[PDB]
Amino acid sequence: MQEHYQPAAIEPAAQKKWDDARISNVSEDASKPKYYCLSMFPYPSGKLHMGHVRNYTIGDVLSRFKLLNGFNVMQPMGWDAFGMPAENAAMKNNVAPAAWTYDNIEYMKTQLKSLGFAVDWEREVATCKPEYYRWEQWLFTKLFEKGIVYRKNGTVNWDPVDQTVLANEQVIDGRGWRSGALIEKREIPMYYFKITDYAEELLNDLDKLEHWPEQVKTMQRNWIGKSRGMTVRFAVSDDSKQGLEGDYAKFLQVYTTRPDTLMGATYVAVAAEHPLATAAAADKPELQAFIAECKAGSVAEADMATMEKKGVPTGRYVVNPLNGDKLEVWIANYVLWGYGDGAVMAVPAHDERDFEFAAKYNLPKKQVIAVGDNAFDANRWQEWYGDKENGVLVNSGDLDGLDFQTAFDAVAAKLQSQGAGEPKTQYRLRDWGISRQRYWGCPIPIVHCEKCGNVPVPADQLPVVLPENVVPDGMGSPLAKMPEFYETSCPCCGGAAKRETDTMDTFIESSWYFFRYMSPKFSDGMVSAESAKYWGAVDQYIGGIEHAILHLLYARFFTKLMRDEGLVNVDEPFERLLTQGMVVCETYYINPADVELTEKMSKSKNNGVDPQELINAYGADTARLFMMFAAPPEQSLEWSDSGVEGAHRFLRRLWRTVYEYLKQGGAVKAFAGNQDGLSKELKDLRHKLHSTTAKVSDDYGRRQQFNTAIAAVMELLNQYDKTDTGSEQGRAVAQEVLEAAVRLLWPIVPHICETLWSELNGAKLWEAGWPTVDEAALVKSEIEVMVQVNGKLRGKITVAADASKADLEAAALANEGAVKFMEGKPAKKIIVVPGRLVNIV
Ligand SMILES: Nc1ncnc2c1ncn2[C@@H]1O[C@H](COP(=O)(O)OP(=O)(O)OP(=O)(O)O)[C@@H](O)[C@H]1O
Ligand SMILES: Nc1ncnc2c1ncn2[C@@H]1O[C@H](COP(=O)(O)OP(=O)(O)OP(=O)(O)O)[C@@H](O)[C@H]1O
Ligand SMILES: [Mg+2]
Ligand SMILES: [Zn+2]
Repeated sequence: MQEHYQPAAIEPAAQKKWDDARISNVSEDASKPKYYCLSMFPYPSGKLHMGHVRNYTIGDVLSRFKLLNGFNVMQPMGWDAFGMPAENAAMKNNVAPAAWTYDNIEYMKTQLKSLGFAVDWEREVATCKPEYYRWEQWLFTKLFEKGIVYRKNGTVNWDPVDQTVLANEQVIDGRGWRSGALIEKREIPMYYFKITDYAEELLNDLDKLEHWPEQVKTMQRNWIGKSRGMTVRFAVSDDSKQGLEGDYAKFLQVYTTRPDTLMGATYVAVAAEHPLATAAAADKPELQAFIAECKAGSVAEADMATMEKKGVPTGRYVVNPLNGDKLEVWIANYVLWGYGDGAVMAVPAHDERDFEFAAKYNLPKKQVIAVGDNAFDANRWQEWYGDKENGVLVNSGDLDGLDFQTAFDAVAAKLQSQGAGEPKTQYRLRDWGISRQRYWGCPIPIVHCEKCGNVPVPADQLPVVLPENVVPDGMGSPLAKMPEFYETSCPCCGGAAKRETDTMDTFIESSWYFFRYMSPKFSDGMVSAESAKYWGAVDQYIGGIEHAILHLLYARFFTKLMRDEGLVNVDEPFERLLTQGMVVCETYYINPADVELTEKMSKSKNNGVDPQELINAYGADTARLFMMFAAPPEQSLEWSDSGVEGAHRFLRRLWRTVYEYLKQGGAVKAFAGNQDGLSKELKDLRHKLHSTTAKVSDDYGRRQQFNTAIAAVMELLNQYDKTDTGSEQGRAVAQEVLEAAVRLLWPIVPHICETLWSELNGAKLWEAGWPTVDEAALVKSEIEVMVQVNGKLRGKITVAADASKADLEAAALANEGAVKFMEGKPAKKIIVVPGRLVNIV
C-alpha cells in the first residue's frame, strides 16, 4: 500500500472498477427489493456548479447507503434540454440550440462521471430528443380526444417592436425588456390542460403523503386554493335596471366564503368589466375613466395585494335577500372578472379588506358577529373581527347565537328556500396553459385544416419532429416562417393544411421524466407496463423548495393522467422529498476563481464556483466531503476554502490511519463474537464502534443528516487513536473498527473508502454490506452495591449499570440481610448513592 493519499490517481481507478462491475447498471430484478432515488435532472446550461454538486452528492449518499443494505437502487441521470437559455445562447453566438445543448451535455456528463456518482448511465435521457418528447406528444393527442386538453382563446403580452410574445417576467412597467415599447394585450387561441377537473384529487391525495414536509403540502393546498362558500343572488332594484339584459337585469350574483355575515353586508362591489359597471357608466364619464384605469393595470396577485383599493359608486342598487336592505353597487379595482361571478358583497365589520375600503369611503360597518367578551369599535380593526372559529352571530334575527358552520348551513337552507342562493365550491386553481410562442420546445401535435378544424396527429405519424438546423433571432418563432415545416396534409381529409407552430411549456418534460427513467428505450409507450409495475413510484426525491409548487403539482397531475390511461398504477410520483439549502459565496467588486485576495451561487451574478477546479485541485472526495460536512442538507452552505482544506486533511488522516495500521502487522480477521475477556479499553472501543454504527445508520436512513454522521465517525477515530491496539486481540478490534469506518463513510467518499477497503479485506465491499450493530458490545458491566439497614451493612446486591435509583431501592429491599435486619418495620427514608450503597432507614 502506498503511503500518501493521491486522489488524482485512485479516483479514476475506483470509478472504472465500479463501471466494470456494473453495480449501478440495474434491471427489473425481482430477486432484490427496489429503491428509486431521484435527483432533479439539470438544465444543460454548460457547466456544473456547486449547487449541482451538493444536490447530486446528497442523492448519491442515500443511493449508496441503500445499495450497501442490499437494495436494487436506481439512480438515473438526464438533461432538461428544452427552454429559453439555449434560445438565448443561440442568438448570441449564432449556433443552433441543439448543437449548443449537446456540447453542454457531453461536457457536463464527463464532469458528473468524475465525481463518482453511482448513476445508471444506461438510463440517460435527453428531453430534446424525438425518442423522448414523442410520448408527451402522444399523451397530448390522447387527452385532446377526451377533452382534457382543449383549445381556447387566451390573453398574451405582445411586443409591437420586437414582434414577439413576451412572458410577464420580461414585461416591466407595461413595456418590453429589450424594446421598452407599450405592451399590448392580445387574445389568441392556445391549448390548456383541464387541471381544474383534478383539483379535488390533487388536494385530497396530499393526505396520502405521510412523509412529505408539512410546509410543502401547505404550499400545494394554498396554490390550489379550494374554498367552500355560498352563491348569493341580490335582486336588482326597480330603479337600477336601465340597459341591463339577461339575468343581469334581475339579480346580481356574488360568491362569498362568509355567508354567516350576510346580515352584515352594507354594500356590494363589481368588477370593471361587469355588465352593471358597463350599464351604469354609459352616461357617467367619471366611471368610464375608472373602468379604463382598472383594465390598464396588473392582475398580478403580487401587485394586487400591494395596490391601493379604490372604488366609485354607481347609483344602482340591489336588495339583500335575507334582511331586505337596498345596497348600492360600487365599481372596485380589487374585484377580478373571471374569478367567480366578477362581483362580491362587502362586510366591513368582519373582513379587513372591506374595513379599509369602507373606512376610506365612510361606508357603513354593521357588526353581525361577537366573540364573547371583546368590544366592537367601528373605528378600529382588531384581529378577532374576522375570527371564524370562536365567533357567534348577533343582529341576525333567526341566526342569533350560532357558530360559523351552523350559520353556514342555516343560511344555505334559507337561500335555497327562496331560490336566492346555494352552496358552491370554488378553487383559485386555473387551467394549465401549454402553448408557447417559441422554437426550442416540443412541437404541439395538432394540424389545422380549414375543413376539418384542429386535427390531432395520428399515433403512427408521431413524433412531429422539431427541425434542429435553426438559429433563432428573437423576432418571432422561426417555425412560423418555415413553410417546409408547417405546410402538410390533413390526416383526416388529405387536403392542404398547416401544422401548429407553437411549442409546449417546458414544464411538460419534467412532469413525467421520472417514469421514462423506468424504460427509456421503450418504443411502444411512455413507459413499459413491466418496468412501471416493478419500480412503482419514486422512493426519494432531492431538489429545491423553489419547485415545491408548479413542478410538483404538474408532476402529480401527470401521474394521475398517466394512471387513468393505464400506464402506471400509483397515485403519487414522489414518496419523500428532500430540499437542500442553497450554496452561497462571497462576491467581489465575475467568478471568485478569477480573483485574488455573500449570496446564492447562480448564473445571474456568475457567483458559481466551478467544481472542476476543485476536483483538479483536491479531488472528488474532498468536494463531496466538504459539501456533506459544512451544514445539514436543508441548511444553507457557505463556500469556504478553509472548509475544503479541513476535508482534504481528514481524508489524509483516514488514509494515514489505515496505512499505519497495516504497516504494523498487516491485515487480520476482524474481531467478532463474544467479547468477554477483552480488556476494558478494547471493550470501550467496541462500544464506541457499534454506537457509531447505530448513529450513522440512523442519520442516513431516518434523519438524512449527513454532517452529524461524519462527526460520529470522527469521534470513533479519536477514541481509536487513544487506544492501545498492539496486542493480538487489539489488532483484531482495530481491524473491526477500520472495516466499519470505511464502510460507514463509503456513501460520502466512496473513492478513498473503496481503495482503503481492498487493502483491509479481500471481499467485495458491496457484498460485505452495511455494517451491523453488535448489541452485546453496547451492554456495559454490572456493579455491586452495598445494602445498609439504618447504616449497618446488611448485604450486597449486583446492579445493572443502567439501573435507576428505583431499581436500587427495589433491589436493596429484596436483600435477605435487609429484610432480616428491618424487623418487619418500614423505612421513613431510603437514601440512595448510585454505584456505592443504598441505606434504608
Ligand atoms: N372575483 C373576485 N375578486 C375579488 N374578491 C373576490 C372575488 N370572488 C370572491 N372574492 C372574495 O374573496 C373572498 C374569499 O375567497 P377565496 O377564494 O380567496 O377564499 P379564502 O381566502 O380561502 O377564504 P377566507 O377569507 O374565508 O379565508 C370571498 O368571500 C369574496 O368576498
Ligand atoms: N445554489 C444552489 N445550491 C444548492 N442546490 C442548488 C443550487 N442551485 C440549484 N440547485 C439545485 O440544483 C438542481 C437543479 O436545478 P437547475 O439547474 O434546474 O436550476 P433551478 O433550481 O431550476 O434554478 P432557477 O430557480 O433559478 O430556475 C435543483 O434541485 C436545485 O434545487
Ligand atoms: Mg401509506
Ligand atoms: Zn381536413
